[PDB]
Amino acid sequence: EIPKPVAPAPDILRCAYAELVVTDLAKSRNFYVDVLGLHVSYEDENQIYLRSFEEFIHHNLVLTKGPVAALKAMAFRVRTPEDVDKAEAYYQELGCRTERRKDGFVKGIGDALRVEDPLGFPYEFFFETTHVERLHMRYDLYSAGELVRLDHFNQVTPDVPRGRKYLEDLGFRVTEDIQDDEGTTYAAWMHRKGTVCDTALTGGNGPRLHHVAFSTHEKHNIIQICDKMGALRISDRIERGPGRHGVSNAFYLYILDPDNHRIEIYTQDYYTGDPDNPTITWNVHDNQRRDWWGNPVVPSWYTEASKVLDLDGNVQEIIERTDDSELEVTIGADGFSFTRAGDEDGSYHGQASKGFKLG
Amino acid sequence: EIPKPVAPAPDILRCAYAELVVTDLAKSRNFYVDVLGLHVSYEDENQIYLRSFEEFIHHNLVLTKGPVAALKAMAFRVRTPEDVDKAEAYYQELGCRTERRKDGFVKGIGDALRVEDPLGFPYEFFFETTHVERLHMRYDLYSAGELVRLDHFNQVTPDVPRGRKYLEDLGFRVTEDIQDDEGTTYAAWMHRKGTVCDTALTGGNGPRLHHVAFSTHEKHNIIQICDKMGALRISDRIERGPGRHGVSNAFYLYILDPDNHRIEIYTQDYYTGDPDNPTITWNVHDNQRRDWWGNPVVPSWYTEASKVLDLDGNVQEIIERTDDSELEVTIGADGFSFTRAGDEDGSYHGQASKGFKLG
Amino acid sequence: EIPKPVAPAPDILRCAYAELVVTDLAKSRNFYVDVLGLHVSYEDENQIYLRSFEEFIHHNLVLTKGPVAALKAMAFRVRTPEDVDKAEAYYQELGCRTERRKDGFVKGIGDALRVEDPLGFPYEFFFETTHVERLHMRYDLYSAGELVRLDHFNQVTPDVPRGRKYLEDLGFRVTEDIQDDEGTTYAAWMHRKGTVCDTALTGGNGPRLHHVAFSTHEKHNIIQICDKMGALRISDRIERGPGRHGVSNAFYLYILDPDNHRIEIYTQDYYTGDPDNPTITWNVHDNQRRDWWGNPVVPSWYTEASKVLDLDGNVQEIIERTDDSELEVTIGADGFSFTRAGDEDGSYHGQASKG
Amino acid sequence: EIPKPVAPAPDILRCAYAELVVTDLAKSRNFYVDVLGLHVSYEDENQIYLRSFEEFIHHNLVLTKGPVAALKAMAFRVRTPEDVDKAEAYYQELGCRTERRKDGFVKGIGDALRVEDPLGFPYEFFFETTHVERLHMRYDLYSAGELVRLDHFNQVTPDVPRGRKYLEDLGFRVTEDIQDDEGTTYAAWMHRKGTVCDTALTGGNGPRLHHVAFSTHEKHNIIQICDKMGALRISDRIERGPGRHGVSNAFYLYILDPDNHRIEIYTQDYYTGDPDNPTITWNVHDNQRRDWWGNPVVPSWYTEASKVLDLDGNVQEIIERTDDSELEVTIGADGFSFTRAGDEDGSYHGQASK
Ligand SMILES: [Ca+2]
Ligand SMILES: [Cl-]
Ligand SMILES: [Cl-]
Ligand SMILES: [Cl-]
Ligand SMILES: [Cl-]
Ligand SMILES: [Fe+2]
Ligand SMILES: [Fe+2]
Ligand SMILES: [Fe+2]
Ligand SMILES: [Fe+2]
Repeated sequence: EIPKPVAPAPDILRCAYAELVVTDLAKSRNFYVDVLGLHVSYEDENQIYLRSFEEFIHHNLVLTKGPVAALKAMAFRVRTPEDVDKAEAYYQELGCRTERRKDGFVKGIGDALRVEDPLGFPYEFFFETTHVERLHMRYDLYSAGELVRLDHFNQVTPDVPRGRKYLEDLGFRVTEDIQDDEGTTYAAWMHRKGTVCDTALTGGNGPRLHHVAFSTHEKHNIIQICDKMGALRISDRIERGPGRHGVSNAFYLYILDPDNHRIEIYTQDYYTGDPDNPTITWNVHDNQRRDWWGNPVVPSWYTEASKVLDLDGNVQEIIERTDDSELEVTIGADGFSFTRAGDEDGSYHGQASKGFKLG
Repeated sequence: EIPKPVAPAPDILRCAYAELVVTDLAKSRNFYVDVLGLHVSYEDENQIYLRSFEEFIHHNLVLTKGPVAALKAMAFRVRTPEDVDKAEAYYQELGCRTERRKDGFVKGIGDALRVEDPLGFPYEFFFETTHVERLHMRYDLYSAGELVRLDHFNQVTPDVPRGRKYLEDLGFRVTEDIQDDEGTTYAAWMHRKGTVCDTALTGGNGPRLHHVAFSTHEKHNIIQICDKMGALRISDRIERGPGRHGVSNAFYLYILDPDNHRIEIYTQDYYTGDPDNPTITWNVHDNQRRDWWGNPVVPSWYTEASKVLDLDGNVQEIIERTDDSELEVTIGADGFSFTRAGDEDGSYHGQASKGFKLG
Repeated sequence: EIPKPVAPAPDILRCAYAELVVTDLAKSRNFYVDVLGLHVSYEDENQIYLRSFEEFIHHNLVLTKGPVAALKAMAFRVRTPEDVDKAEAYYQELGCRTERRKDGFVKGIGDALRVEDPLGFPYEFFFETTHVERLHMRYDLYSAGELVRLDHFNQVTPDVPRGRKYLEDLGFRVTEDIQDDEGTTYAAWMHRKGTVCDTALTGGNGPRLHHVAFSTHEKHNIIQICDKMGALRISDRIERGPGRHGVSNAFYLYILDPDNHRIEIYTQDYYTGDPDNPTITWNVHDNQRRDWWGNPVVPSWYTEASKVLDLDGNVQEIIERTDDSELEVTIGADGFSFTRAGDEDGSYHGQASKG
Repeated sequence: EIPKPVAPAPDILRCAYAELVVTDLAKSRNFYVDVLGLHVSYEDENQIYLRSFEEFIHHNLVLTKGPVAALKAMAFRVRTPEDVDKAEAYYQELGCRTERRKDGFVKGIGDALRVEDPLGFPYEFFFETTHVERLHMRYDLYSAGELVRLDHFNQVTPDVPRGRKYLEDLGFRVTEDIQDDEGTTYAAWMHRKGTVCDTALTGGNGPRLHHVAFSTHEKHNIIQICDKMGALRISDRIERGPGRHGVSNAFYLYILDPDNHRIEIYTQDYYTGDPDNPTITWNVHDNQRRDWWGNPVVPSWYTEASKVLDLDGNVQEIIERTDDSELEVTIGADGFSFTRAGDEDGSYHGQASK
């Protein structure tokens, strides 16, 4: 269990960017720029720096060429320069490996701290960043599938309560979670910026990065991403969706980049900024908790996720989840889910909803 | 093969309404009025007459209480009173049983002809109908999920080419179809009114009624239907979707009424009214043909459909399809689909797409 | 009155394309292709052939460079090759000038008949056309403002009843109109393809072309055209809208091309294909008849319209409307409009709505 | 100037509700419930309490029957119970009239402070509120025009700089404003919750309440409100729009309730939560600043606004703006605007646009 430091937590504003390692920079560029329409802030033979339509900081995504595709850093902006020092003192008191660079780890970020956090995740904290042209009224550039904001990260970790307590001490507040009647926690969402989440924990073998999520303005923007992927004859890279989430109430889609990094496209969750924001707990067997329309969750969504790196750029070793598996207890041969609690009609036993079993 | 009559075909305008027999009238009313928001033109203890938002004829759907749920009639409006005479002559020459009622079979329809057509389907032809208030600008009534039009029927019949030729002689033109490279036709869509279809043929055991389709204005209206079904905790009645079709290019959803009658909600197909409108043929193994995004087609979609009645009100005997089954050749044990023709990557062998197998 | 021929009317399917004369081919290209996202079927130094996202015929719009900006032809497609024969006999019986070309007037159209119709408009009738790739599922090309179909034309003509009867004899059915309680007709809409219109008559000095209309799938696609025009700092080419029409019930926008040819963007009208489709009549003083939300109609919308050419490429002389003017009776100095019939509250006297 | 108190500012979360006095409660209920679809949290013969689709606090709007239509209180939720004490000490130091009710002024609110603020506006600060069913997934109730969140207030005040500095001291940050080259400020928008605003200042005679704004999910929801008003033959109560704002980038509509209280419907502004969020200044003569599509702003939008009440429930006397008028410099007889700066083509002189 992770103790609460005596040192004050840094004041975290929001998720700000991820740095993903990618194996073929040109094919990743085709996906993020040509298919998804993200905006280039800088690029060279080694890296592509990308931002969403409404962003003013330098980037939301950095694609770094390297030998092994993986999450290199998930970065949170903090409220003041001094909060970077606070983060350093906090993680040092946790006994975590830290690395400070006064001039940043990536272009367009200044003074920055990277840490191997207690769950094995590479986090960055920074304040200083190079401001760029905010493209939010550049409707001459606007795509039918325009990605407007970075919304959140989602992390796979074997012990959700242990992770949750740690993120609570860091100032994140839980908005929604998924549990069962026998006291197991399968997932939790938690926030700083007043949306449903900034980062989220998914119970599973880890550390691994489940996804990075971008917003659109409207639902039709997400439908267009699907339609465009069908036109490009890359519908096999649509993993799951589109749907309505139970948890978050957002309209969603999950797609896969060329190195199998999962991207969620997301819109229209709700305000969580009040400090007594009501938490919402879903039962793991509730077949409307993940897709509100009861569509089945593809098993890859539960099993696959990206490697993460340590601060030397080596892959973090995986620790196996010992708590019950969400896949197994819902859609596996011994699983079940319901539409109405207590009702056998519209319940599924040993298979997924809507007439499928696991492939 | 069904011979082309010497008598001229009636001039058919469009699909106009269906009469469905339902077992529990109040339950069916709850589905079509309270859930789906159709507008009541008349009701009593035995029948409910319903219309869409933009209709000016009396009704698009009649629900009739009876002991065995079934399609009782699928009704087409014809251009002139004299076309009802033409229909009668045409079907008599085809050797079909016909019944003519000067004052209609249902309220709000006048002179009408019902026939047992050569595929065993109960068709009605009429011109005369009581006009009602067209609600197309009654935005004080407009629901977030509003059904604006009746769009089409879809019929299950064992021999698609045989039915297709008959419908072409009756003046329907095929807009799209699904075939393989071995001479088999699995489905065809055909129209009079200048949309992708007024009726359609789906290969399988029949006669059965696959579905009735209603349109919305926008994609978000279909999303709202799903969202409402979730809120009402009847997401188990969402069979398939929502999705983008390959065939038709429409956004779509399939739901199931209380007697398992299938209803499609549909929007934004394209204009077919030119007489040389290009006919689109999709290969049965193309995994974007039914769902453009590659989502799997649930097996119930292929296997389940509604009984149809003869003119005496008895269920028509089902004739088994002997041609290859779309289910079997795509998602069955010896099935195959592709995302990209000739590419093994994104292809599926003996299972469905997106990680699923047949339950 | 224009007499009804003995000769059978051609079977007309739909409005199919317009040929517009433009003065600067590059500026017009920039409008129609870069701003509006229409798709190029063919172009050379003299002409650009454009189509909408869902079209399979060769084009919906031909831009032709010339000295005087004008409508050169409004073309309708007919059901069969023999319908072009029918059209020719029909207009000859009306004593109209016709010209027939077995290989088309423009690329991608085969046997075609052009006429100076009894209202002074250049109609084309054709069947044969070169099929192209239908781009209806090319979502890799789809724009946030995508124009998906050609929907209709709208014509300015001084005597609407006279024009109406002629179009009815040709097989068009009136769907909606605007009249007053004094026997005047101000506008009418009429159709072949089963939407609210294929062509429409606006009462005014004419012959002039009021607009050409293109459809989008959704209302947000029209919003995006406005948003883009703001970003391009060309919001002054937004004439009117966006709005909901009373007449047609469609969501709409009117914008102006570089030669002031007016383009409507339109979506979500209703099905008119039944032969007893109920005709809807609006009173001219009903302030919800043109914009359902009661937004005022700018005077330029009533006064400005494009010249049309005769078959020699010369401008048609404009004949003055003597019937009452829609502008004058609604928003002129002695104009009137109401929100609720018989209610003084929400009525406007001698001025337009909303202040 | 309004001096900065030494006492700490209350930590304000967001705009939370407005209490509007209405003269005919049944007519007002018809507008807010039957036309606009707000959800009833409580009602009796004297008041109706209403909330938006995604709200969990007791209400976002209280309609109170009374003799004179006016804003009675604009209420902000604060972060903790002790922030109500800080608010009291803060306004007391400012020299303002205050009133504290430990059991609230309206149902469903607990310990609350109302103040006559330095600009003459009745502000309320509270933490405690009765939680209700959050209806955010009640799609069985969802209307085609659904109002999903209370978004902000907009105040008319004569001296925008004076009010801006006061609100900045209270922790609001300016996100956008409208100025001219001669140094006049005509309006400013400022936030606590990380949208473009929680309250906004419009230059004019005041104190008056310009509008209260509610959000929808999508732009079609706003279109529907207009369409419904047409069907109900009350299109005369659509004042301005629908449009795209320059300021805020939001899609918008303005409508008038039965007492002429102005309601904005609003969607899809942008994130402002970072402390160095770039502030955007528009020139008053830019015809895309208010409606991005260059549609003209009707004069009523500039000249009409709601009375506000003092703590005794009497109407606050109005102080006339002495700075230049946005109406006069853009659409009045000596006014002008441009589409492109420096370009006479697309410019308007002594008239509005279009
Ligand atoms: Ca084969
Ligand atoms: Cl999920
Ligand atoms: Cl399908
Ligand atoms: Cl109009
Ligand atoms: Cl504004
Ligand atoms: Fe997520
Ligand atoms: Fe269908
Ligand atoms: Fe038009
Ligand atoms: Fe506002």
